[PDB]
Amino acid sequence: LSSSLKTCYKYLNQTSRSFAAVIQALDGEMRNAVCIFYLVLRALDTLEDDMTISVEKKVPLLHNFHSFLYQPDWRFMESKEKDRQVLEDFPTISLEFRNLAEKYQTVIADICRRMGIGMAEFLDKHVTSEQEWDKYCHYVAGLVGIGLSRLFSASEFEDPLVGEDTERANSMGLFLQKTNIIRDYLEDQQGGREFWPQEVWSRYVKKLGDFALPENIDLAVQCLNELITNALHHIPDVITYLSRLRNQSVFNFCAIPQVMAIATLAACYNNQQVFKGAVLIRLGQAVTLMMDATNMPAVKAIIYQYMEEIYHRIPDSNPSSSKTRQIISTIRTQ
Amino acid sequence: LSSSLKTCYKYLNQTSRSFAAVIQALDGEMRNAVCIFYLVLRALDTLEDDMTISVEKKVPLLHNFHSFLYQPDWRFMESKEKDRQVLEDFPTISLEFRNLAEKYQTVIADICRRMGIGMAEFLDKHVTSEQEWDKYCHYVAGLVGIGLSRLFSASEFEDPLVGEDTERANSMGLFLQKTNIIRDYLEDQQGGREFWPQEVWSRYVKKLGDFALPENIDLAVQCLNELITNALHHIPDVITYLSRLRNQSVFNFCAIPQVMAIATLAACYNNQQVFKGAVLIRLGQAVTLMMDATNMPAVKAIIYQYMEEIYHRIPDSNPSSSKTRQIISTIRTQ
Amino acid sequence: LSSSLKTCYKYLNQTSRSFAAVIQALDGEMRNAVCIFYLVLRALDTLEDDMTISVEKKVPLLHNFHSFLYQPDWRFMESKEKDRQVLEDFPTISLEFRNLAEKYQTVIADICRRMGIGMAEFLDKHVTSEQEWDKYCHYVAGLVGIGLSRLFSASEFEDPLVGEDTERANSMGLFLQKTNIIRDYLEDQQGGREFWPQEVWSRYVKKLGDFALPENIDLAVQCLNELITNALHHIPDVITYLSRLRNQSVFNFCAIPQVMAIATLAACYNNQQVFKGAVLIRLGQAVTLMMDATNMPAVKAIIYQYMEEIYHRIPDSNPSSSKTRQIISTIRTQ
Amino acid sequence: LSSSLKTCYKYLNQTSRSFAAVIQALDGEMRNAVCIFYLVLRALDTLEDDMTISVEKKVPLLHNFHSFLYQPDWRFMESKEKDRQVLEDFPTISLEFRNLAEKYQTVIADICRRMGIGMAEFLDKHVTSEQEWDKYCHYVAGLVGIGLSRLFSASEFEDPLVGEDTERANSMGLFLQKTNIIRDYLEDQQGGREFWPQEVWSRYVKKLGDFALPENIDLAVQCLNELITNALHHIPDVITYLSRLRNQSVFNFCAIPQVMAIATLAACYNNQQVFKGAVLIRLGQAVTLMMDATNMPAVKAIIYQYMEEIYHRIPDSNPSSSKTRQIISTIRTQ
Amino acid sequence: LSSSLKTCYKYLNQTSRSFAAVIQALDGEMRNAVCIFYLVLRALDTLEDDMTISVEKKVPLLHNFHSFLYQPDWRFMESKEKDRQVLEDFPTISLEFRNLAEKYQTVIADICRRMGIGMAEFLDKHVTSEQEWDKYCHYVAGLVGIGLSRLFSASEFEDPLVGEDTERANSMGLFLQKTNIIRDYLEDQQGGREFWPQEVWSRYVKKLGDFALPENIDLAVQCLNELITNALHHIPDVITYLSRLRNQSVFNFCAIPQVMAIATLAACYNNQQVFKGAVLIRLGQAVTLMMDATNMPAVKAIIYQYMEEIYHRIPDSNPSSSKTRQIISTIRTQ
Amino acid sequence: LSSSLKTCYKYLNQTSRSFAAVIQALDGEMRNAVCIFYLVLRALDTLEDDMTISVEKKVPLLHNFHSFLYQPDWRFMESKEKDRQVLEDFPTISLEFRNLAEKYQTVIADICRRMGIGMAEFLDKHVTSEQEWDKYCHYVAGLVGIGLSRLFSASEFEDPLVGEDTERANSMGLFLQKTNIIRDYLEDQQGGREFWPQEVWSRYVKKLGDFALPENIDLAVQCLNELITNALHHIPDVITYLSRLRNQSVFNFCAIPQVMAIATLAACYNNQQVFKGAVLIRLGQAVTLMMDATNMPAVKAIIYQYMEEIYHRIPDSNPSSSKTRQIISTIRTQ
Ligand SMILES: CCCCCCCCCCCCCCC[n+]1ccn(CC(P(=O)([O-])O)P(=O)(O)O)c1
Repeated sequence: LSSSLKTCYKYLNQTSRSFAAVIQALDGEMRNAVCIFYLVLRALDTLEDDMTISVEKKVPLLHNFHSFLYQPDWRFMESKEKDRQVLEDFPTISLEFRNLAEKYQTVIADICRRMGIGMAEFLDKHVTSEQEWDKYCHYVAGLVGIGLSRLFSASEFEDPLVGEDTERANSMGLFLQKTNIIRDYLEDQQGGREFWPQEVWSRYVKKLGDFALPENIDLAVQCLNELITNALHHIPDVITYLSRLRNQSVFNFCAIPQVMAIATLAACYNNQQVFKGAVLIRLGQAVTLMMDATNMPAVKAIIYQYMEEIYHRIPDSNPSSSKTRQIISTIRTQ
Repeated sequence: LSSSLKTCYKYLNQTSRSFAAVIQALDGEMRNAVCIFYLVLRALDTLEDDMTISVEKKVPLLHNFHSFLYQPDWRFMESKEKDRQVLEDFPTISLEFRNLAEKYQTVIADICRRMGIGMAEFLDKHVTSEQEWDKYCHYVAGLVGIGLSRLFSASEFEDPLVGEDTERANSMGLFLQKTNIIRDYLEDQQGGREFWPQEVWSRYVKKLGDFALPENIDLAVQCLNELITNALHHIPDVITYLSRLRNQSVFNFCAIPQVMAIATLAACYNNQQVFKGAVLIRLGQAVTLMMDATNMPAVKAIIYQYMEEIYHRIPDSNPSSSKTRQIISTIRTQ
Repeated sequence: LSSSLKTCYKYLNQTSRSFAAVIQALDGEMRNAVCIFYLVLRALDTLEDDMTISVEKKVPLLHNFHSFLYQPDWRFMESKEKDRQVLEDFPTISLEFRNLAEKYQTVIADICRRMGIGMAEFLDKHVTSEQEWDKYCHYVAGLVGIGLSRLFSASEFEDPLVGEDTERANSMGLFLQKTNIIRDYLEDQQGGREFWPQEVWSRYVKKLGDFALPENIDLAVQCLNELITNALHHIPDVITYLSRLRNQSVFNFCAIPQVMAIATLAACYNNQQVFKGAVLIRLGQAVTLMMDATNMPAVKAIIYQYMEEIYHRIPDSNPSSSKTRQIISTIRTQ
Repeated sequence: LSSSLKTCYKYLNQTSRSFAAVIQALDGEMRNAVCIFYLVLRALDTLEDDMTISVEKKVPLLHNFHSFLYQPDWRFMESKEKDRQVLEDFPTISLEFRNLAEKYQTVIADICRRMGIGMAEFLDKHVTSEQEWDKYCHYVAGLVGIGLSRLFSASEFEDPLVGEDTERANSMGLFLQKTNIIRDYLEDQQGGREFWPQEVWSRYVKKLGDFALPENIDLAVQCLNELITNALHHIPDVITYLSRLRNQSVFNFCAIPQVMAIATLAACYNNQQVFKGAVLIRLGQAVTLMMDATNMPAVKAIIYQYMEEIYHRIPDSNPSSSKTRQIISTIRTQ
Repeated sequence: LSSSLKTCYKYLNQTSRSFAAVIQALDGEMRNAVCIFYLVLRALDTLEDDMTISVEKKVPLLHNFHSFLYQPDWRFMESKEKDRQVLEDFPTISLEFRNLAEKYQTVIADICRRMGIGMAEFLDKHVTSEQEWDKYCHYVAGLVGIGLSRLFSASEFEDPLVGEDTERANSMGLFLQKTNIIRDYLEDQQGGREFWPQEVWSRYVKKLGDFALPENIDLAVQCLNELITNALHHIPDVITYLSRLRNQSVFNFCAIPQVMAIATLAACYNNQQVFKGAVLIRLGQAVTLMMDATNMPAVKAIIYQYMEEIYHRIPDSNPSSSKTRQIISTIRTQ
Repeated sequence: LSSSLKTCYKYLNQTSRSFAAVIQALDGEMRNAVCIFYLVLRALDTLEDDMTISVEKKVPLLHNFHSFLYQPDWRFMESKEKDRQVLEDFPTISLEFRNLAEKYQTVIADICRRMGIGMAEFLDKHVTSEQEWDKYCHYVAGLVGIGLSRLFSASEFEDPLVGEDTERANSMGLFLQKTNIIRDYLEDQQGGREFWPQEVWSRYVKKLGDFALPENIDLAVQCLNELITNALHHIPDVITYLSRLRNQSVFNFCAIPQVMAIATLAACYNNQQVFKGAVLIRLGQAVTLMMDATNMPAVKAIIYQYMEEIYHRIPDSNPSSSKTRQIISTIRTQ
């Protein structure tokens, strides 16, 4: 019941409007491990996002972030971002980090190290090919899924096979990040950041920003549907990853965010609203409301319902119509 | 791998308004077995329903349908029903049927044979007695529950007792079938098919179509309550059946349809809209919304809530009022 | 089987709108045991409630109620309350009480005895201190939690610890009761009933009724918030209690009311609507929408989420602001 | 049940003294899949062994054997080997192969195609280098390990990783094959078959048959120990492979053979009786006789005790003594 | 620790040749329940066995044995059997029986009653048709299986489905009983007791005692193999019954005896020794003596192995050979 | 990987005839922790036993042994014992010890400290009372069980209760040490050492060494039986301890030696061989022959059968006859 740990859960709730609850619901040692992992990841992400920090100053910070975890007094006072508090009071967070069992520390520091290098690499450039999209998503989210999987296994609450399957753990992260990148197009435009793959949107317009102009709305939706179709390809891996889980607290923690991401894609599919503001992630059909997302068979059913939601709205004229039906067919059939 | 299996799942979603998701969520071997079972039954159902097929031409098709499963090139191209695609492209479906392990084919083929016999038997006669209504329901639904039960046991996902207790399995089908027949009175009136037992409505009117007349509305609702009261007698068997299930995916699959059926009966009870149009399923109490139908105790609770919802709505002036309380009381006291 | 037992379940459904279904869903012997316990408490409640019964007659009735359970012919025919049926036909209920395994009777009678004495003590007084608030809530709710817990442990469907930790079981009762009391301020005002602790509301207004006056709305809300903060202190115990349960039917029974209570407090916090009418229970958002209260990890998540709903609304000007943050912060870190 | 499948199990029992029982004990789908896989591999092996078949007829037979699985009428009547029954009645076996799920079919056919290629390649030569020894074992045993692993994963009874980690699957086969080869030195000599690596035995004598001549025993045993030391290098992979298994029926199936092999290498190590007759696989040690190979920890314990048994009888004078100690040191230290 | 209970365990060990250990290994309350259930059955059987008792005197005893359990001072002193101590000191046994939970007492008392009735029924008549052989075994062993099954369920260490499946529990018993009878032809000979079905042996010789004559050895062995073939038909039910079990202590208790029975039938098939004195229980193979009978897959492999020992030694010239192969084939393929 | 860690396991295998394999099969960090713990204990043991070390020089070594763990270059070169290279190359061991986590280091050092003190104490005296026999066993074995139990709990592979209940953990050690002391009477004697309690043997002979004399064989066996009977009293604690373990690798590690000790007692009971040569463990029985020692119920069964092996061999005239029967009865009854 330390004051520093108290402060960490206070920061967790300040920064994680929607993950805090499921994290705090994790069994035993996973609870603190994941909470701290989230805080350090949040601090690292804040550094990356801060555009008042020059690239030459930022690179060292991203590269060396993992080592600060072991520097009791290290902190950063120049952030202007909204979640700067975890940076300004990082010693409180790093202290609890050093309080975690060594097995968790090793995993957390390793992920931070690798993520730092990955974030620095993409600072100067924009994502070009879809292969580079996967790479960038791997760095900022896939590594998180891998790190979490190792924490689950290290804790013994999940089978060691969970932490060992880096491929599907990576896909878990890729699906959430691609979804968020899809949904946040407009929010990111006004932020001066570009995440949509250039080799994909350049086939529709000259400037990614063009998707924001009312006269390019049809071309925007086509590209939107193409990127969503791309993201849906990770669902098989997601289902496979979730099917392996055996601990209920872990299952809830992993399954819920994925289903919310799926609901989000279904809501954004062929939706002009994506380019005019926030998308109305609305209700589902009477089968989704007779079963929640806390057991695998139910999670599958919920996922399939969302898939038919997209399937039924696929325009024949859409350049990606066949591939969209294809991946959904694959998900349905398995 | 199989592009034909994908087509089958495509058909499953085109023909199943709400079962596709839970069927696709079934564990291992049961997934394909139930998908294909559903499809052949749909094709058979389509033949029965087609009124452009004279009775003389139709009987041999119903009788030999179970054998067509082994005729690679067999198909039917003269149907005008909306699900005619499963008949026209039946070879794709029967191919996947022949790919199922033989122990599943045996079960499916047997139900198809027995169902053909029964459907043919009822082509030239309406349903008269209540015992005849059970007879018909057994033929088109009861056997499906028995078939599914034998598949569950043969797959070893459920206890051998599940497939052996043909009575409880039959009841699962009877409950759903009667519920739909009750609900679709009006829709069947325009289609020109009568399912409500003659011995029951013949005491309220001279022509089953009379309930359509807004002047006999009160007489209609009375008959409605009597049949609903009839259906409620299957519930104790449904509870017994569901309480023996141990596989979560099977449980979700079996429970949800039963719960949806019960909600429907509650919505239709002493409801006049049944004869004027679409009956809107009304939400449940605060407790039911707190739980989904995925664990036995929760399913019991949801079922009891729907019972009490019908109970405090029983008019003393209803000729069945006494019988309704009786069965509902028997359901409550176990 | 017996007509008296069904009569009991008929009464349960008439007098127990909120617990009937979950009680009937309980495993084995707990079913009848809790059904009867609820019926006898219902009768006791009805007597205490009935204002046409003189204090002279009521005191002896409350003190000796537990003994009526042993007198085969005892009944009361002078109640003017809606649920009087349980008093007039008490013989039927007492008969079933005597048919319960002796161990269950020991618990029900002991609770009725102590509850009667507690209710009699509060006939000629309102609630003064917060200490008297706990005392009162223990008499009408805490003891119920303790009795139920002892029944669970007696049935062996739960471990002995459940029935042994009376403090935690008591806390389950206090949380629900304080929540209802906070919620029903206005209704209880239009009923001449006072439950808000005078030692608390007197620090805001001269009379409790004043809170119903528009010019006092601000003081009323401050008081509302202080009491709510008081209620939140029982949450650690609620969590400890629920986390020890192992039976699904018992878990559904215990968890749902708690979640609904937390939701209520979340919706009532800093809400002026409490003093103008009945407050609309806000809906859970994001994670809470994808999970039901049927497994412990999910319930924790639901609870933590509603806690943040309150935390996000705490205005710095509120006099209890710091205390509200503190207890919540404690709930999060445990 | 089908008569052909019953016939397949009849052949399984005829051709597999040991494996038959553990194969029949495999859960669900793996039962028939492994039974059929074993039989076709038996038929292929029977053709590869038949020396009466002119290589002008043999190579195409081994190369195309995989294609015969799809030819209903194919069979081979010109064999005099003892298991010629599976060749003469191949249609019965291939029929059942075509009855297995497609996902198993592709695995079996693919392995048979590749094994066929490899067997034909080694028909005109003996093993030269140790690298050719691994290649040879890969073709006749390694591929079987890889095939079964793909069947285990496809059945979902084992993790996706079991099927993917082909290196480990390969090692399972290499270890059993090398073991049998080392142990069957004489039987091969009194048969005209040369399997021991040439580049290895040549450094000891001029002709492999020389190890049979009593005056070369000192060199024979020396060569024996080198080969054994070579095989021990697979044990680390065997432990890793076995450690991933989670299905008891599969574990029994996979573990038992490995333990018997390891025990064999223990009995043959530095034992000149290998060149005189048949070696007697004694019994476990004080501890090995207290545990069976049905759980991973026990299997590890058993493996270690055998390793230590070899470590003890290691001559300081033996040329491979240093290596033999190194490999064992690595195995016992993880 | 009760001294009467200690005495009961002293008797259990005295009256139990091979199963006292596994009974004492049973978890929790099953421990004493089964120990006492075995002692009372022991007494009940010792009564029927005693010939110094008249038929008209024995009948009432057997009929009321179940009632003696509730008569503290009841005891039989005129018996001169091997285990007469359980009769002379029955009060000690009944006392402990009366200390068992009522749920266990009901089961045990019920079985004794039904058993007593059945036993008396065969006091004057022999075993004629196999139909009657099953009726007999059902009374003296079959019912014991049902009893044990209900105790497992009542204790809750095993799923209620275990006690529910009376048919496979009955088979468990018939298999052991038929086995022992087959094995004890000689002992039952020097006792004047005939158990082999009349219709079966009479069809070989006119005097069932003939088989004790060297001149009818071949006539004998034939009848032997025929009866053994008869018993083998129970293996599918034994396998199915054992497969349902989930408790380890229950599994060891149920499986060990079944395996020993199978090993006995194996040793007795086509064996003259059966008519010359007790038979030896030969060795098995490594792929079993490397795994105890403590996990279902291992039990299956062990069973399948014994099935082969029978099959390999079936004489073409035996009148039942085809049927023997038939049932073994069915066991192998299922 | 670690050269020093490999050398460590090399010594573990040289100095541990019966623990190396089960130790190397321990999960996660228990593997190295236990390895090191066993190595340091072996070193401490090698010092106590070396008689080339004057008592005045031994006490300091024993008392400060625990401190040598933190002295990188401490070692011993004057030992003449066989396991002496664990002291000469002790820094290698101390190095790995310091590589372990603190929680593990804390435990080992604590036990090494407490053990050194105890050993030092019995350097001049011999065991007099049975009470001193326990104390002695406590210092050389009981503490080992406690240390190991605390290591299991710290690693968290087992619950806290394992390390807390020092009593049961102590018994585990006493049963093993007493069993070894009983078994090794002779070589201990031919080595000039005395461990049998004088208050027990002095009732039989004038000098413990007299049991080596042929003429005292009968008296030696009587004493042997009295000591064995004493050891048997720890069996209840052994079963309790084992029945609380939850990790398979931990269970195997703990159960195998105990079952080995029990078998040893059963073989030494009333056996003159104990005073002449070596006692060959006459294996278990045919019921426990189908059971290994890797699951609790089987372990119980194996233990109960060995108890009966002893029970049936108890001589009526043996002075401890009653005591032996008494404790065996207690074990049967629980
Ligand atoms: C086993 C499943 C694992 C899924 C892992 C998905 C990882 C997705 C990237 C997470 C990177 C760590 C957090 C970096 C800071 N960050 C940015 C956004 N967020 C999410 C927060 P938000 O943007 O909404 O303020 P919230 O939705 O949790 O409240 C957190």
